[PDB]
Amino acid sequence: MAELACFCYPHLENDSYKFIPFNNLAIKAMLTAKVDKKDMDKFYDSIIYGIAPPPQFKKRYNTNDNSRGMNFETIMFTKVAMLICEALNSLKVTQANVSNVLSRVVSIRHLENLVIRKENPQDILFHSKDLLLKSTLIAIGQSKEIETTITAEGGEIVFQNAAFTMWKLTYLEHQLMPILDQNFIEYKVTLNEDKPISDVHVKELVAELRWQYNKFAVITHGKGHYRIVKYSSVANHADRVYATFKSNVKTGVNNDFNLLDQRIIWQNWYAFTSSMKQGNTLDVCKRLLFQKMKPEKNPFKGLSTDRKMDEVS
Amino acid sequence: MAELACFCYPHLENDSYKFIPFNNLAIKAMLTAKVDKKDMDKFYDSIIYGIAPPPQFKKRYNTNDNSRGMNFETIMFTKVAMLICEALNSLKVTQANVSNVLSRVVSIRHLENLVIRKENPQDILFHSKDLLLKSTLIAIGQSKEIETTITAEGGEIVFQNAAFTMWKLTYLEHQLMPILDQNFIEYKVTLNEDKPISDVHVKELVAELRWQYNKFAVITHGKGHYRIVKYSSVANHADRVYATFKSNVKTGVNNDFNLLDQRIIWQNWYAFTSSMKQGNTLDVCKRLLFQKMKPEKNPFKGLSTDRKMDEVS
Amino acid sequence: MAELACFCYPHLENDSYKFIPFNNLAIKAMLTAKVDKKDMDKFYDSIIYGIAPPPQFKKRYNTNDNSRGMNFETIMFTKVAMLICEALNSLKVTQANVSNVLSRVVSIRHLENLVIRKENPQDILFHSKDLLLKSTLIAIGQSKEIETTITAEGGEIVFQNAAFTMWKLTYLEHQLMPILDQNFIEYKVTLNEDKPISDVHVKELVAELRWQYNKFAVITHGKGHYRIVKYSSVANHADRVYATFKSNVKTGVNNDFNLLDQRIIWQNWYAFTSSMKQGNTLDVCKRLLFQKMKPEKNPFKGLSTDRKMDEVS
Amino acid sequence: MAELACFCYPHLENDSYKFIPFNNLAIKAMLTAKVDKKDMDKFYDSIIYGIAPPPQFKKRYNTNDNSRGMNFETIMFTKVAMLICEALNSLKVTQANVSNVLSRVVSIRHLENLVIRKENPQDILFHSKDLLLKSTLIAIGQSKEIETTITAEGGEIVFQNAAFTMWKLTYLEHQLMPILDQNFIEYKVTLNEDKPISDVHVKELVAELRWQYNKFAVITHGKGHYRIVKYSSVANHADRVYATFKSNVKTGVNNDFNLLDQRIIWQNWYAFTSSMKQGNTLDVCKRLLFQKMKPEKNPFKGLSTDRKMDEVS
Amino acid sequence: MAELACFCYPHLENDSYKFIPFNNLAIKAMLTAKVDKKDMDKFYDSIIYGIAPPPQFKKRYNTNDNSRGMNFETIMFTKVAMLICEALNSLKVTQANVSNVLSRVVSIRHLENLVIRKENPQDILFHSKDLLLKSTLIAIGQSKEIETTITAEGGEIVFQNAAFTMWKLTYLEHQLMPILDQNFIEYKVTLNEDKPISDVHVKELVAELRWQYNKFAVITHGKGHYRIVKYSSVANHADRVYATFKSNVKTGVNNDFNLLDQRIIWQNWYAFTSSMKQGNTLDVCKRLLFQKMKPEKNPFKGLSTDRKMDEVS
Amino acid sequence: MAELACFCYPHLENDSYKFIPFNNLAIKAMLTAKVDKKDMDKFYDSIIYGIAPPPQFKKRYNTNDNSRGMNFETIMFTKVAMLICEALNSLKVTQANVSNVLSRVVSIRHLENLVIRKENPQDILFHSKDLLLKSTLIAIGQSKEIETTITAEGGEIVFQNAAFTMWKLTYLEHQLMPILDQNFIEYKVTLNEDKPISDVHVKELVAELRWQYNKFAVITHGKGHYRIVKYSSVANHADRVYATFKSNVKTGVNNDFNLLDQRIIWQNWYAFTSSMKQGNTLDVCKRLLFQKMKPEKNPFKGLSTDRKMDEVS
Repeated sequence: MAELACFCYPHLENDSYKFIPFNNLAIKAMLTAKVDKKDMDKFYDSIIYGIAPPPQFKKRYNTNDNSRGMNFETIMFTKVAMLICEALNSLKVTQANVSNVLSRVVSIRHLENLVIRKENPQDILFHSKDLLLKSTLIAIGQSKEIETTITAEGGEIVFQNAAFTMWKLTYLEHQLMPILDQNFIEYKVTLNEDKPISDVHVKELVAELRWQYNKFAVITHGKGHYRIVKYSSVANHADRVYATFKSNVKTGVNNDFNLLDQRIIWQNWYAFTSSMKQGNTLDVCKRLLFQKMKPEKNPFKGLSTDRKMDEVS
Repeated sequence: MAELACFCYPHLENDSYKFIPFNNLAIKAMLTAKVDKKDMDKFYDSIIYGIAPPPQFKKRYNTNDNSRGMNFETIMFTKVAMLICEALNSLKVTQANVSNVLSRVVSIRHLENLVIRKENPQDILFHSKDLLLKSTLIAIGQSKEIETTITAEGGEIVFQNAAFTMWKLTYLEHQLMPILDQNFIEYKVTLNEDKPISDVHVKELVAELRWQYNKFAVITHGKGHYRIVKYSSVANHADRVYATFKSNVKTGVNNDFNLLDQRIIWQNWYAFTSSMKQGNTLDVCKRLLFQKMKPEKNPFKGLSTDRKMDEVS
Repeated sequence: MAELACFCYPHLENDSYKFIPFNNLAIKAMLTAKVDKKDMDKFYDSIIYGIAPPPQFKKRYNTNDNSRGMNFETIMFTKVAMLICEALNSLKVTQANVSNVLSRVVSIRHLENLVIRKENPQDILFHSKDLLLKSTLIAIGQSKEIETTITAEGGEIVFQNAAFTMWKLTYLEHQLMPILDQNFIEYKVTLNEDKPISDVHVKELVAELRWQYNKFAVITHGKGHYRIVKYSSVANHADRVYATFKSNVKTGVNNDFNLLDQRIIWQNWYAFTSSMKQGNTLDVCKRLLFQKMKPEKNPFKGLSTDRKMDEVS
Repeated sequence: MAELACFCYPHLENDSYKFIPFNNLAIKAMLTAKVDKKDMDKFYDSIIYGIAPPPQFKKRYNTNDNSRGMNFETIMFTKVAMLICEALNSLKVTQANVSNVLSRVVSIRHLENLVIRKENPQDILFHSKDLLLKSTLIAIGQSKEIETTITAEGGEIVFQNAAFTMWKLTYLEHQLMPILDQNFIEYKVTLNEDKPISDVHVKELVAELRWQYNKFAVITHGKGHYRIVKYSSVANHADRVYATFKSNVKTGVNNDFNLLDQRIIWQNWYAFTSSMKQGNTLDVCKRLLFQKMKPEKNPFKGLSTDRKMDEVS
Repeated sequence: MAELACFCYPHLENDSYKFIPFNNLAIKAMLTAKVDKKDMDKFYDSIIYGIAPPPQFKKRYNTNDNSRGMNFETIMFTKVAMLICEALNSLKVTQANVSNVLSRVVSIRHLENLVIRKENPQDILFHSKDLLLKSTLIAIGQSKEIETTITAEGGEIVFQNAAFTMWKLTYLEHQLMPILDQNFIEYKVTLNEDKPISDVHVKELVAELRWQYNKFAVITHGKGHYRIVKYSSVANHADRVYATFKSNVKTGVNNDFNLLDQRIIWQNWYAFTSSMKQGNTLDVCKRLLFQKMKPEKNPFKGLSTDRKMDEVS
Repeated sequence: MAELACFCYPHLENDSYKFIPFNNLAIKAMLTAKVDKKDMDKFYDSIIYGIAPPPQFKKRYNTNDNSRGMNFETIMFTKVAMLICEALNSLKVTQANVSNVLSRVVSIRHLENLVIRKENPQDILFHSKDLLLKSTLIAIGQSKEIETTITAEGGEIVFQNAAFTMWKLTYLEHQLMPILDQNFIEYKVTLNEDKPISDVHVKELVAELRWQYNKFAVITHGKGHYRIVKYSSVANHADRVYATFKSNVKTGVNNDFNLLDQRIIWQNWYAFTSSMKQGNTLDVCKRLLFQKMKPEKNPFKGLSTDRKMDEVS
């Protein structure tokens, strides 16, 4: 969850910027360097191991006194760095742009998962370079396309339907930047196709979530996919999503928010999400998250009893 | 889940029957003995290791070709055997009785759990011999008293209320006769007191079951406690409980069946249980288990939303 | 012991059906899919890992709740799948046929053993692709040829003669679909050549079986080889073989049954086998298995004493 | 299989010989001592660890260059030594006797097995000191009584009948003096009572040996028990038993030889044994072991088929 | 220490005999084959693993009941077999010869050691194919040349001089056919050149043997090298060497015996060796081994004191 | 090899000095204390763990920067300290004496060995408190008696005779203060009795040393026992022994030097030892150690050949 400039540096060679991966030992030398305030934002030169990241990004790397960062000495760091370089290098980047592109903060977990997909012979990304790139560009925030099943970050499939695919996010097992809270459990449901979805398929997906995931809120962060988070967490996803919309106060931050099927999404989340998409203060939105309601609680009232009955037999 | 005569043999000494534990090596010799059909029901004499169980009970002991029995060579076997002997010996048994008493088929798991309770200094049974005996006599089917929290078989407490105590049955981890199916999960809820229970406490217990155990049926086997079994199993608990009632065709089998709070017990189970307690064929009862219904589904309609809401905050 | 459609799917490419192996992850996604009754018999499309087997074949794959199936996540699964594909692909299959061919239920153990033979440099199948194919086609039930030593499924050789080869079936050690009963012991004797066999060689083979395998029945399942099963099992081999003959009630099921040398085969089995090959009910046949007899017990009366005498010296 | 003087030394104290165990370190010092030919037969005095065995018995103790002896540094050595001392000390021995008693060569294995019986709470010898002594005195050759089940050396019971008990000799697992040949397998059948034995019981025992031990000769060494040795060994048991009878050329060697039930014992062994008990040269006896015969091969002709038939069902 | 026909079989192909290595599995099948006395001397045909050695050579292969043979299932067996094949194949062998050549009994240890030399990049044999062959042909007894340092079997160098090289034979650590006696210790001294050796160099070598190997006899088996065996063994080397000379009773057994420097060789061994080389009975020779003498005990009387003195300083 | 005041401190209680063991933690606190030059020779007071040794003895305890000392945190330290206290406490010590007694430098190895003897039930010291004390007082230098077999420091017996006992000093394996040089090998020969020794016994002992220990010098340090040190070490034993005699320049240092049997002791050592015992400078003595000689080299000329001959047979 760091800046792209934490994995590579721009090198205007052969008439265009080609991004290059950092050596961890170079990062390690940087971490011990005495730097002037005037250069904290510049790429560092260890002499022995090549260029290192801007000293200001110190907090992004785990050290003897920092567990809030990433494990840049792992093999995964190199992999993810290369994964990023391969993507940014296909985007003939221009001078005035390199800066912004690299300051783009992205999800390292999302990147580690794609590396896990592409290195596996069974996964489609292993064979399609084109697919791997669309997927990476989406994750690097350098693409208009929305993430779907085919280009999903990955994880374990625990439910698949003609219209959806549910993945279990394996964050606890990550090498680069793992979730440290062992109580962590999160899933996401991606659309297999953006075309219309029958009520039949929605119903199936709503049933699986009601029976196998009763203790999980069904929300979304605006992109085109559902996020299955436990209720003890929604409040924070709220703060987070709102703060991102809040950053709309920056032209170019064109933020189309897609509040998915109102029959799938959790009632309160639909509320909170719409008040926000309308222009209300965090407090107005937030309150709707806690105000108990009643309606829209029976979109497909009866799904629960059915699955249960099927089990009985 | 074998006969009491599988752990000990009667010895009319010092003017009364005192029960004695078997040595596993004696059982082992028995298992290799060539016996006459006329003696399959008699206690066996190895010469080296004392008396062994009746050769007819061969199927009750695991061997190179039997995993349906118990692990009599474990330490737990001796413990459970002693636990039984200590109980039967406090019941000055008479001749005409020894036979019946020992043929009483009992739950070995229930017995292993009590051994686990009594050997632990923190558990009340460790200190009260009287309590340990009431508990054992209940489990040995030689007592009128109903099992309650204080005298429960044991397990892990995953919920306790002013009126109830929910235990997780640790059968997978048993030494003597473990459940072999790794998919096994079962809990039971015992009453802390037999006195009246407020709607407040029932409501709490119904809420915990609806949120933390949504995929479990809330039934009972007639005694005074609830059994939290997963729906994919109720059908068999049905066959089982009915066959036991079926054995009512044997005077002395006075079978008072207690179908606990209708607001707690699963709807269908209340149905199935009552048709049986009324005198209907298995088929009549059974059918009610699968016939979807509607009412009595809202005893405390709203519990679910509440817990969820509490989580959100 | 599953259908061929459990390891691969047909792909009519480059003007003919070429069979392709499944990825286990694709099988894994299938296992979580919600499918319509109308498609249970169709090949499944995970999106990430290619085509998966027909959802109806769910029971064929071990899962958290199934030990009756196979271990498709093992390396052996891929090997066996490839082994099958290599064979079916040499059989330019036509449309109307692909269906039937793939529904052919076969012995996975037989296939795992051939993989074990072909991967070993010392074994002839390692060097002869032609031999490996004859062997595989025999095992896949897509060949008229009978299995002989040269094309045997494999195992450990515990006796070899000018005319026969006895193998110990290593089923307990299999990776894909192992026999779970640790009491399992089975051997098979294959003919090194189909030409005539002298009384000298038969006698040797009958002696070895009488001395080293006294507790084993010498039977056959109709193909051209002997099966050394322990007597506590013949009854089931009976049910099995008969049910297969029973399936003769399906033209095309041309079932020539070869009841091998009457001096080698177990007396009762010769009986039971002939009554069946004559057209009698299971019960008529079956009874002959238990009816003690006398004659044909001295084909080479004296073999026993000889071996014993040789040992004494 | 060494002299009793290899485990203890006589100490005429408190007006009678009381035998004392050796310390292994004392034995170890002895093994390095330079001794005069005149003292090779005398008890050795290390100074640090007490009395050691007569230097002539050097070959009886394993060393860096001897695996033909015993492992006197094991705990079992002390145990067996004590076991012997406890027995010899109950036999108020007189001067002229100590010498002979200690020169008595005995079976160490037989002694290690009794230690294994007496140390086990389940075994009768653990509780009866009287029984343990009868057993030990029998094994030490200082008793007229014959060894029976109750006083058997021990082992694993693999068959028990109203009249017999079959034990598997665990020699490979011994600590003191183990059989080194991993191909070793031997059993012995002891009589539970010396009273008459019905044909019913003999028949059962003969059936078990014919089915479960077809590759074993049923012989005896003259005492009152059967020895189940594999045929590849009888020849040596022959040499051995004969050489012992040969030592009859020493008054006091009163050797009553009991050639057990002629229907149980192996035909040839009955022959060989009787020729010897008659006064013939080894060669005359020996020859009968290899001369194939016919009769007395059907004592209970039919036992074999029966067991087999029982298996089939 | 088996026949060459224990590692390979002749194959007259491409107009000349080319020797081929056995597969261990083929040897394993052979070991279970029932063969006619008429074929015990013929090459065996397993069907699955190629040709196997002549069944008469059964005793040469370790099995569950033979530790006197070799470990043919090891990797070393294949290596040694190849090592032999590479050598015999450079010797365009003729029909009438193949038989004799293969019946040549050779030292497996000697062969395993050469494999150890040739596989090591530091050793000269690794680089010179010519050298490796001279060495192998010497060891296979198909060469007139005498073994010297350059072509030595190998081992650890524990002393090297301008004229000699002393090796420690690592037999205990061998994979194919290790010495089983853990008390085993043997060395050999090879000549670096066959040219004359000054008294200076002989003296050095005699000093090293007197100080560092005082407990070892300095003998020779007739070839051109010394063997440092402990005195507790000379007696057997005597029997052995004599029996070999004894086999002189077979023209073609041209046995030139080289009894090396009389100042180096042990006095008695020089005696025993010369009586033999003269034509005396074993008994005449043998006696000289035990008859204490005096002279020739001071070839370089004083060597001992010198080394000692050098140590003191 | 430290001062006695390194293991205990004097406590004049109950009217006499009773010595008490140090706690290692107290020693550890001492090692960190800042002490005045005026108190380096005084007993230290940690407050938490009792009295500690005089800070001047710092070098005697191993630390992160000292491997020249002992391992006072081991269990052996406490044992040895107690062993010393038990001995000094039986010596009702007076004021003016405590000081000198405790400053007595002694061999820690010698003490660790006695602990090893007394803790072993097989060793005589385990049973005789009187013997253990004589032994300890000898080792503590607070006794006139000479060390003999019965009171030897201990080790492994590798040779015992009617007159002597040879021990292998196990210094490498010590816990408290081990010899760090892995090349270390030393033995000592103690007299079993101080009475006269026949030429027979001396001869045996001289033979064993000449054959089994040819590379060892046979010397002595003045006490009544031989020390078998390798020649590469005598030079230092020389420096050492002389420096001790040198300390004769201190009345009370009554140093009777016993230069044992001149036929046993090494020639040069007898020389060097006598020149010293005569009053010559180190240089005069020393030179005799290197001057090669001739006579007295044949005390029992012929021993060597004999042992060798015995081996040959």
